[PDB]
Amino acid sequence: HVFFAVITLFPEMFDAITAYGISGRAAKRDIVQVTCINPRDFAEGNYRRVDERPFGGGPGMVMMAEPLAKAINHAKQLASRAGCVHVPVVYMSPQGKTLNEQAVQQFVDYDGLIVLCGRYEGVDERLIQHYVDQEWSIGDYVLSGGELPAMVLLDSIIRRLPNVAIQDSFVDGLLDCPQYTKPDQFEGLDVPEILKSGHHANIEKWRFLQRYQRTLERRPELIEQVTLTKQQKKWLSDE
Amino acid sequence: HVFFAVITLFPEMFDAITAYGISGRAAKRDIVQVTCINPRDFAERRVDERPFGGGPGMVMMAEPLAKAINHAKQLASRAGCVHVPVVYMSPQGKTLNEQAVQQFVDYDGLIVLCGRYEGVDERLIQHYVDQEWSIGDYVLSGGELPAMVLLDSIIRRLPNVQSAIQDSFVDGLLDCPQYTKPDQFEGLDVPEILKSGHHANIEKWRFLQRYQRTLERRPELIEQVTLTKQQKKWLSDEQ
Ligand SMILES: Nc1ncnc2c1ncn2[C@@H]1O[C@H](CSCC[C@H](N)C(=O)O)[C@@H](O)[C@H]1O
Ligand SMILES: Nc1ncnc2c1ncn2[C@@H]1O[C@H](CSCC[C@H](N)C(=O)O)[C@@H](O)[C@H]1O
Repeated sequence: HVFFAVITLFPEMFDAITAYGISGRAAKRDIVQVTCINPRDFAEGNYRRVDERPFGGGPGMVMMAEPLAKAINHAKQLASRAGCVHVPVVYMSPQGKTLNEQAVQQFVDYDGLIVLCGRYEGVDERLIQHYVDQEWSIGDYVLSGGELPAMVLLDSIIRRLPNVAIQDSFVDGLLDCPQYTKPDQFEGLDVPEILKSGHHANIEKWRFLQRYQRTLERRPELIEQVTLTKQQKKWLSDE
Repeated sequence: HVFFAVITLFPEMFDAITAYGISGRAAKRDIVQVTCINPRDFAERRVDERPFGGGPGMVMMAEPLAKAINHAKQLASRAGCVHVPVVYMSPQGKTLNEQAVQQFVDYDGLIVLCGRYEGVDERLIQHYVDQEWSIGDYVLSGGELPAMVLLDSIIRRLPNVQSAIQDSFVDGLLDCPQYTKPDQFEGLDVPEILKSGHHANIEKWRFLQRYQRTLERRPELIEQVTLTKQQKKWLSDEQ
């Protein structure tokens, strides 16, 4: 029962992944658990402020360390009571390591994650220094909040958990091949005949050549780092 | 009034960005409009089918998406949009980044196609899709989260949505650490430059932090940065 806790000002945003699709069916079947913790539930004052003006001047607001520390402690206690051995705290940040398939595969082995979602101009650095084990970025772009990155990370993990993908792009270092389904003819374009109903073996051959050629056309640096089985090497030299 | 149309089996997911945060305030203020089109409203009610050649999973059918995309196109024309590309979210697309995001701001609006399951029929892409974009080298269970990532990244750079000049990747460097109250957190002080500094030495410190952080974490990005003479002077004043 993989345990996910997200520290977020907008818990309702996570309904996008707990209430729909394959990730929703996983939450509803209790294969995973998603608990949302709002730092405003650990803030002081009638307004429950979690943000304040940055030292050194500058626009915007910075999330205060003290409510987030309390929210992370609560999340740590929730995970311990859930039977988890250890759950690392991940901060979503453009300054973290870049999520890719290799990272996803490692995350699948974890008992669970606590994911910290920032807002405003970001989170006080001392909070990161003391409470965060890992920083991950979903890409070289800036979003208005860490909730969507958290959801991207969570979704990428949930779909590889047992009882929730062998042909995934990047799983073998190559891109997936073009897919075709009914109708037989679409706006003058037909399915390649090899795929239509030939035997099991020759369809598999075509799929590899398509993965390699597509990977070659779009992402040639991945061809540099790919390792081929002997059956695949045979197919290439034939062309 | 930028126009967004998303083709998605799960329109409710997009509440995550239209109802919360800065992107939500933009939708409520009518600075942007997001319209969801469900391919199930255009089927004869199946929208996915088994792939030719066998293989696991389902492939989204071209004909409902063609009808949905055309409806999206007429929706966009009736909104007055001149230039609206059809974008398909796919890990086989070009990788989104901040430079790409800036280019999207130039469009009158977007039609974004969200695939599910094993993906979208290849021929539908060939005939109806102008651009393919990936948010990263990992596989998600659907294109809705990537669509939202793209939309959020665009929305936060639109006029009337101050504090975006200091973003990561804006100048090719990562952002510097942020601090706010209290003066001391669990033994850690705010750097004194930020506490009691002034315009020149704070600006110097922030730049040296951006540079050093980029060098430690993303050393390839230093290759692609061009420095003002004042920044070049600041660096040499250290080394
Ligand atoms: N590409 C991305 N990957 C992961 N988290 C991201 C992200 N873009 C924004 N976020 C998170 O969204 C929140 C608000 S944006 C703050 C951005 C920060 N000044 C910077 O450029 O480093 C932060 O917690 C930030 O880490
Ligand atoms: N990194 C990413 N960027 C953009 N769209 C993505 C994505 N990961 C998944 N999607 C979209 O999510 C949907 C279901 S995932 C299908 C993935 C496909 N087998 C492949 O390996 O290429 C598809 O429409 C896909 O384009």
